Amino acid sequence: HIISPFNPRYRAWEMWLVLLVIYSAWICPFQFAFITYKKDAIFIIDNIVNGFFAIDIILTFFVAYLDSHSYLLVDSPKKIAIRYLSTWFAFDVCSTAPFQPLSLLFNYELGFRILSMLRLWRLRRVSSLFARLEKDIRFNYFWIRCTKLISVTLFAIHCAGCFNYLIADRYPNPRKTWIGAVYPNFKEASLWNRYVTALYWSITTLTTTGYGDFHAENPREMLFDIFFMMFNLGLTAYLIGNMTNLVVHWTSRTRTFRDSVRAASEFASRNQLPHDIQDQMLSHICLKFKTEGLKQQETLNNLPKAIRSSIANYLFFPIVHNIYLFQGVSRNFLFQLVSDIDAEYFPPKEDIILQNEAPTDLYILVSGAVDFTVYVDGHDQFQGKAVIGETFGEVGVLYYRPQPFTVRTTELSQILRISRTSLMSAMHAHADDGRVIMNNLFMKLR
Amino acid sequence: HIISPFNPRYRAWEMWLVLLVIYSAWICPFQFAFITYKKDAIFIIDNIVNGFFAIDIILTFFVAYLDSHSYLLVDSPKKIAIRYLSTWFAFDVCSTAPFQPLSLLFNYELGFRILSMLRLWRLRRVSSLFARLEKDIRFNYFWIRCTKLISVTLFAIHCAGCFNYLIADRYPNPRKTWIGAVYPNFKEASLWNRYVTALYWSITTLTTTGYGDFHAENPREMLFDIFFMMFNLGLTAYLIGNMTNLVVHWTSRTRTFRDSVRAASEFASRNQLPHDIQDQMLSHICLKFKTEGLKQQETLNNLPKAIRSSIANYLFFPIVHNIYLFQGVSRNFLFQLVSDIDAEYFPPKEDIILQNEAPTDLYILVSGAVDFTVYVDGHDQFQGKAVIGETFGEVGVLYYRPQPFTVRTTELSQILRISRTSLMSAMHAHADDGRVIMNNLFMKLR
Amino acid sequence: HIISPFNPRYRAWEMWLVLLVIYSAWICPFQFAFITYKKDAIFIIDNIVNGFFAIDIILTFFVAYLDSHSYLLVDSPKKIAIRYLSTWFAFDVCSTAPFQPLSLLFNYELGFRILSMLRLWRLRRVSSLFARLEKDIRFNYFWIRCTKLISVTLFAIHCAGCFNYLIADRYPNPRKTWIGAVYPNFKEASLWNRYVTALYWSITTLTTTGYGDFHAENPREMLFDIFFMMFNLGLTAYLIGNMTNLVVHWTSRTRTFRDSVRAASEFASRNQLPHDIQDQMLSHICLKFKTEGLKQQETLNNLPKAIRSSIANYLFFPIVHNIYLFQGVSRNFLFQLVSDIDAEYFPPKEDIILQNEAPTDLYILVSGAVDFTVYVDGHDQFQGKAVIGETFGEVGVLYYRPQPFTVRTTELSQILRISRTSLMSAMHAHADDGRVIMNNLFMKLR
Amino acid sequence: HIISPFNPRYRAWEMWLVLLVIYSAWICPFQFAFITYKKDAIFIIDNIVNGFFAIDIILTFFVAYLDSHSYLLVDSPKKIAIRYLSTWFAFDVCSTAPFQPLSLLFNYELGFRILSMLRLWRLRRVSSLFARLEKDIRFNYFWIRCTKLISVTLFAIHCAGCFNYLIADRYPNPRKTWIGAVYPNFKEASLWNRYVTALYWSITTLTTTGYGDFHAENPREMLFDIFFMMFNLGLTAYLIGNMTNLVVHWTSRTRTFRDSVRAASEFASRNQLPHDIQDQMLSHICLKFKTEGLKQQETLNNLPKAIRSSIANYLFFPIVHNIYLFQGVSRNFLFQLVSDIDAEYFPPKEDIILQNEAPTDLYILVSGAVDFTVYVDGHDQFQGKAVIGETFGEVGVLYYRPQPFTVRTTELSQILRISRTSLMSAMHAHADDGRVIMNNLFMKLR
Ligand SMILES: CCCCCCCCCCCCCC(=O)O[C@@H](COC(=O)CCCCCCCC)COP(=O)(O)O
Ligand SMILES: CCCCCCCCCCCCCC(=O)O[C@@H](COC(=O)CCCCCCCC)COP(=O)(O)O
Ligand SMILES: CCCCCCCCCCCCCC(=O)O[C@@H](COC(=O)CCCCCCCC)COP(=O)(O)O
Ligand SMILES: CCCCCCCCCCCCCC(=O)O[C@@H](COC(=O)CCCCCCCC)COP(=O)(O)O
Ligand SMILES: CC(C)CCC[C@@H](C)[C@H]1CC[C@H]2[C@@H]3CC[C@@H]4C[C@@H](O)CC[C@]4(C)[C@H]3CC[C@]12C
Ligand SMILES: CC(C)CCC[C@@H](C)[C@H]1CC[C@H]2[C@@H]3CC[C@@H]4C[C@@H](O)CC[C@]4(C)[C@H]3CC[C@]12C
Ligand SMILES: CC(C)CCC[C@@H](C)[C@H]1CC[C@H]2[C@@H]3CC[C@@H]4C[C@@H](O)CC[C@]4(C)[C@H]3CC[C@]12C
Ligand SMILES: CC(C)CCC[C@@H](C)[C@H]1CC[C@H]2[C@@H]3CC[C@@H]4C[C@@H](O)CC[C@]4(C)[C@H]3CC[C@]12C
Repeated sequence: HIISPFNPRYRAWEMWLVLLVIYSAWICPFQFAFITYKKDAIFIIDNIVNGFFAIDIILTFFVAYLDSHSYLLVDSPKKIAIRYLSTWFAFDVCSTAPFQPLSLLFNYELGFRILSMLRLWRLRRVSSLFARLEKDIRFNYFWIRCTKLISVTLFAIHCAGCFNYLIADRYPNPRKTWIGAVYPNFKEASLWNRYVTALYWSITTLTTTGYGDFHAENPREMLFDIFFMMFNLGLTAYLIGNMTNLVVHWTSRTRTFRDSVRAASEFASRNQLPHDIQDQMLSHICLKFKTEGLKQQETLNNLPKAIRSSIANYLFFPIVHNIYLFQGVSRNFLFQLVSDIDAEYFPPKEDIILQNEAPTDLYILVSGAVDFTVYVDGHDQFQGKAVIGETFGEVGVLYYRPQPFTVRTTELSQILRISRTSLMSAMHAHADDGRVIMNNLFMKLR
Repeated sequence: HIISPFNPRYRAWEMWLVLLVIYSAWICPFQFAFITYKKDAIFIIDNIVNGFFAIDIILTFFVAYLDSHSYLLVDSPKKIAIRYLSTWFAFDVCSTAPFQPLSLLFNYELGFRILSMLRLWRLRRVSSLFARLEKDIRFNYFWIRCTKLISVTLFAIHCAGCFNYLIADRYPNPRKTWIGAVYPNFKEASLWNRYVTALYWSITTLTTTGYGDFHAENPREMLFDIFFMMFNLGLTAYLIGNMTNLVVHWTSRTRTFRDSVRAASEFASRNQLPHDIQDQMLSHICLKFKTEGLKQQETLNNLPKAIRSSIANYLFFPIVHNIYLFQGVSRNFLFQLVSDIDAEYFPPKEDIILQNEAPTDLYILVSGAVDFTVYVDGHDQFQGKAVIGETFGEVGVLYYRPQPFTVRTTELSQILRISRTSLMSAMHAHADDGRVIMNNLFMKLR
Repeated sequence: HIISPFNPRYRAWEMWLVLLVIYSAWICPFQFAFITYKKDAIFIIDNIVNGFFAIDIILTFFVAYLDSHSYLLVDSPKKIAIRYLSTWFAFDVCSTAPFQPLSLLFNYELGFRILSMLRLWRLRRVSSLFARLEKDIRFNYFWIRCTKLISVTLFAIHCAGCFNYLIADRYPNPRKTWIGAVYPNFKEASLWNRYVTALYWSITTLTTTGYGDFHAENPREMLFDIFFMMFNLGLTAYLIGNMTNLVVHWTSRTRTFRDSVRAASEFASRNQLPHDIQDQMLSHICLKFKTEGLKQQETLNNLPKAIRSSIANYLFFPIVHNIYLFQGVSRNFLFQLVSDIDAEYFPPKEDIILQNEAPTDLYILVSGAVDFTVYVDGHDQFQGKAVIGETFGEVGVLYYRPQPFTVRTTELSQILRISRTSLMSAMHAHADDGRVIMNNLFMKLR
Repeated sequence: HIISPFNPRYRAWEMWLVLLVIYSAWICPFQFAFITYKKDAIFIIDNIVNGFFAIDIILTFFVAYLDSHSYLLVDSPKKIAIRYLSTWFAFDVCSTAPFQPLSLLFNYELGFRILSMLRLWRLRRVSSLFARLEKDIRFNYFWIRCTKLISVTLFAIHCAGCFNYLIADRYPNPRKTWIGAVYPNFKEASLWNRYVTALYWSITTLTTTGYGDFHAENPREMLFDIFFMMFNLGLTAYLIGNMTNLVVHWTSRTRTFRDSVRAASEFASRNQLPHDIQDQMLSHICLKFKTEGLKQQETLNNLPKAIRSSIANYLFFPIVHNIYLFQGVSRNFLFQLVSDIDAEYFPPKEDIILQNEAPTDLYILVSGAVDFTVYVDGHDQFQGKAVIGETFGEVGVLYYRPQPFTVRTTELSQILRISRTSLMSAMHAHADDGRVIMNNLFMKLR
């Protein structure tokens, strides 16, 4: 018996009202200044529009809302009328109520047009849409906000141009007005010439060009220009502020990358490192930026540490499920195993593990070739290998001994890292470490 | 015997002085240029205003202040005169002292008007108010500062317009001035036409429109325009800077939210997660933003860790006071218990606790339904439940064993979390853990 | 059989195309408005340019690209045509296709010039270059982006000026146009005068000056100015946003330094420290800023903790290799030793180690003199020394006893710091600590 | 034999050169356009200025500099000539060399004035001063940078005005120039009228007003305005960027404070806390902001942890030196004791320690009254006290028992905090804890 605020009916009703509001807001100054009122072909359409909003006044009592403290619903139509009658009812029933149609049919005009300028309270619904669409996900945020600013700027042009043409009509002596002193016969021309002339006056003093045509002579008009140029100063400052937000935010990523590269280059050229350490640092920052892992670190560390477990369970479980070491290790162990795996990504020709380094982490390959050569003991050649899926670092499992070989990449790779302390934290989950240790003993003895 | 600076008398005295300062600052250029001086109907009011400030000069010796290093008072009127006589006394006694009323009554004028332009030192009190109202809590900060800028801009318009009308009066050959070459008979017109014309000239070169009327011909006036247009360049840059602060600060929250959603969507569409993990991540960020917990985390972690204990004592003590487990647990234990409770809030249909997960935390419900179904062992159906107040996670109290069921939400909930390490930290507070363990044994055996 | 996208041939082919695109984009409005078409001396060059792009349409099928998910190559020409035929093929084959040369040779003009305005789709390659050069390392980032903005601004001036000269030619009554009412005989003048006049009109309404010459009289031209002044408002806001990024980013370092100095001075002058502690704090921040160690800390702590080991191995191994203590300590121990050394840098006259201070760290000198004097026990003189390479702090190795002397610098120095906990972490690497302890015993006994 | 770069002689020599450079840069356009050259009264002064710079060319070989990698000196005049002859020698010896005085005395002019426009290379010294004064401590940073921008803007006005007056002189037909069509007789007027007119033209198109006087008619002049208005667009954007930095940086502190208060108020009014917890949170943030402890925390935690020990040794040693507990505790213990003391500051009426709270820290008063009342057991009244210097929290030294009383402030205080873990860390420093424990036993037994 109560209409939910997420039906397909009510949302299409709102968007039909939004098109109707845009119609009313475009007509109202153009009706206020140029055209007369006694003819009725637009009077019909205005009365129909007032009928639609009078229907909406009734129908907003049947609609549920979303409360702030308790969520997802408010029903039982008490407190709905308390919400609607306190916040938005008074100005809506002032705006919806016809006054010109009663003045026309009762006895009878300028004081009745000002009562028709209250139709602009209907323009809150456009603000409610541009509040919804920023916060909705499935839209470009830097498109909606510039659309909002273009809407406000175009409406300021329109309303100011029509009000100045009004104050040019109502004044005796057509000469010494802004349009009279240039065109001496202007009331006999069409609507398109007068409307384009008013619009052209208004935009040359909004966008602060100000050629020198169409300046003011009438002192009341000379008074209107003071308030309009104050308003244009304020709005132009606001517009430059929004475009500064769009430019600062659109290019933050590339600027932060170039900061990191400048800092690495100053640190390198200060201490005079030869070539190799420079190329390692700069290529490693280039491949941190091509796979943008900084936002990955932040947004993974903002997750509630169970959804990241389901992420790693999707990504790395069939890779860890088939290794040299793990054979029969009881997948209910693997669910608690997988969730601490921290992926990584590595440049080519970066010496990963050097000879006689004290061990720190397991390096399961997921892709990419690896080339191992003797370091210090062997001047050149020798042997060293590992292929997709084939782990290494299995010396420092429990042997606690340094790595035999050198580890230099050939083509780029993706290397998982279950480190030493993570392994020793996995040690207390016993009765399945026996299978791992049997795989170690039968692995190395063969 | 010494007036405190927080009485209701002295604050109303200051605000009466602020209205008097605004009066003096509006009159002084308008008196300096347009009107004469020999008539006395405003001379009376100016002498009365000088009387009020001469009273304030005496009365500021009886008032205490707030020192910088030691707080809350300085009394004993030594060092009050040392403060007042060193900082603000000289220019105040130069501004308050009448010079035109002595020139009028002594013997007698342009050199005496410049001595009346020193009345603008009285305008420090408006700066002191706009320093107080930013730092006071009970006002909108983005309203006060724009009011300050509108005040400075309007006063610049006013003073520049009146000074240019002065330099147009004092020059012989009324033609070849800015107002003379357009209106040849301008000294015979009223005050309102000349004042609106001067104001209209001034605003078309402050807001950089510059139509082309009212340009300068007199070379001294052509010299005045150089300094005024330098000043307008500086002030327009300052105004755009302040509106850039208001726009960058007004929309930081929505922009940060949309950053987080873009980063989550790039991380999802890079690694090709199917649907479910995308919808979990995006709905969890949407419900971190509807209940803005990031500012909560920051401002709770900036608190001195006793007021947050009183906060949690108000919020969660009658909820934890009535549980399945806790029955008679001696509320002086509960005061030390409650202060480490970390609240949270959760989306619907997010799988909270999965089957055979190694346990991490207690999950006391505070609201919201919970639905538990068999995971892996059971393909569908089965049973699992918990209602408002009914805790779960009571397996991993001391049993150290994985959870039996799956835990999927149905409608959204608020779930407290006293985690495993927090429980084991609460273990050393003994002689009341016996009641908890008896409640465990009689709880599970039934 | 497939051309790689990193050959020297294909890159020079692209840059030749970029010069050809700049040629076409400069000619096309200037051809559209001023000159005729029936003559053929430029028609030849345009057909040759269309030939070059028709060659490029074929040749872009033989070129490999870089995929997003898997890197470094895509070969095997399937999916290359799927990439090229879906993204960029349609508008390229619309732009490359000649239509004016077919209109000239088939039967025959304004509707055929608009088909020649589709040559501006060729201007995507300039956007691809200005996307590459920001992300490439070996270029100044704040030079490329301002070059991009100057390019867009100059092209807007050019195209708007030529389009307004077109709409001034095509209108009957040469008077009441923008160039007709000032120059009554303008079609008989040269190209340079008309082109400079159109360019001069366009820039006085792009850069919002607007003198007052050359305003519009024709109502269709009065309509064109509305769209052009809207566009200029948008572009001027965008340009101010980019220069705000350049100014905020160019002076962040000096502003952060001056923040730190202001905060230290307020903390000093609040609590009334006499002189010495002020000069120590301020000179220490000055020598943190002359050797900018903050970016060093950040970019070293962002490194993957093996490249920083190779850095410290290059920088400090021949310094630690020759000390009082270390003599025969088996350089495979030294590789694991060096990587935890944290360098530092110190002001002169800063008291480094005071008398009877509980010990914290080893202080190996690398440069700079050190002067030690008796503290408290000795009023003045006494003795204390250490020279380049000569360590101190060797009391608190295992003696766990306070330092004997005071340590005040004379000229500035660079002092390594292997602290107490780092030494005790190095203790478990035994069978070579015996040599260190023998060097201690024979060191102190002599 | 080598002049140090920090003598009082050489710095005064540099500042005399800076005044001479400002003289040359102001004269050179004004000499280039207005005045003739054959008279000699300024020719003398120009030759003298060239003599001063020819002396400086020699004298810059005797001066030491500061190297980048090794600091504080470079002597031994090899590599000084390598620095000076590579970087700055060529353009200095081109600028210093006279060419007009040789043209005047050799045989003989426009091509020789362009050789005199190379005197503007001498203007690097003003850039070196405005690089030094930002980085020097004893100057306001937001004053120097705005002075730099005003200098560049005024010089742009000056040079552009004089160059346009040149291009107005050199053209035949004095009518159809910018100054000719308004003043038909302008070459017969003085210097002040022509100079003010050129300056007034230049500033109305720098500050984008553009009245409508003084527009261009000569096509070469119409070409000059294009480059000058491009330059003014660029410079106006740069100026707005710098004022945006000054406004964003000048009001960051108050804006951050108001952020914290808004976040605390939203967190309070969301969860509906009654009054007391709101007033505690808001008054505690107000007294974190009146004594700005956030910058204190940052800049103390950036210190090298020995200077902060000397700070706490100056601030708190004679306060801790005289307590209830500590009597004879051997001040060489006190030097290691003091350095971990963390000061704090507290609002009035904030309940500091509640009844039956598990203890956390010692609370030595340094000022401010304290009032203790019974909590829960006692409804009202009771007793509780502590005065300046009199510690409390001495229950939980080793008794590990909750506090007896409640602790509510009356007037604001400053309370040191040596916490529980800091005390237990001080426990291993024995052979003087016996005196503390004797003071405990004789303290409580009395
Ligand atoms: C041709 C006819 C077209 C008709 C269709 C157009 C009708 C759309 C109408 C939408 C209206 C809602 C837009 C809104 O809500 O107003 C923004 C605020 O506007 C300002 O800047 C006002 C600064 C004033 C300048 C100071 C005055 C100086 C004294 C919110 O911006 P926010 O900060 O994002 O919330
Ligand atoms: C019609 C009559 C109305 C009379 C009533 C109005 C009188 C009110 C008067 C209030 C005055 C106090 C306002 C203040 O203190 O001046 C702000 C600073 O102003 C600037 O921008 C000055 C930039 C100059 C531009 C460079 C010059 C270029 C060479 C502080 O701003 P802050 O940074 O927030 O401290
Ligand atoms: C004399 C002849 C010279 C011819 C040579 C010049 C041709 C070069 C041509 C390069 C073009 C690529 C440059 C680009 O891509 O367009 C930037 C975007 O431009 C804007 O600002 C457009 C704002 C519109 C204002 C709103 C309109 C208001 C309704 C990207 O900027 P981004 O943000 O960095 O990506
Ligand atoms: C009346 C006679 C007075 C004579 C005395 C004055 C002589 C002083 C002369 C000082 C000069 C050094 C100042 C400097 O170095 O130039 C700043 C940079 O200037 C710009 O903005 C240039 C933007 C160009 C706009 C693009 C052009 C668009 C195509 C550095 O600013 P920075 O970023 O802080 O380094
Ligand atoms: C002189 C002339 C330029 C005046 C134009 C000013 C407009 C910018 C004014 C006229 C009516 C105003 C609207 C009417 C009230 C609206 C409801 C409010 O919840 C949001 C702002 C809201 C949408 C206003 C925005 C600003 C408007 C559109
Ligand atoms: C050419 C014309 C536009 C000059 C107007 C400049 C004004 C903006 C000047 C005139 C007098 C100045 C005021 C007088 C001194 C005031 C005391 C000081 O503690 C705060 C600034 C303070 C309030 C000044 C602000 C700027 C004012 C109001
Ligand atoms: C009224 C007149 C000023 C219009 C000029 C507008 C120009 C600024 C428009 C005209 C053609 C447009 C270009 C054509 C399409 C181009 C491909 C796109 O991938 C990047 C933008 C891209 C390069 C456009 C940038 C903006 C241009 C250059
Ligand atoms: C059209 C007219 C407005 C041209 C004026 C442009 C000035 C802004 C140019 C003219 C000469 C230029 C100066 C000459 C070279 C100087 C050395 C360099 O290390 C710093 C910039 C440096 C100081 C330049 C700054 C910009 C100046 C002062």
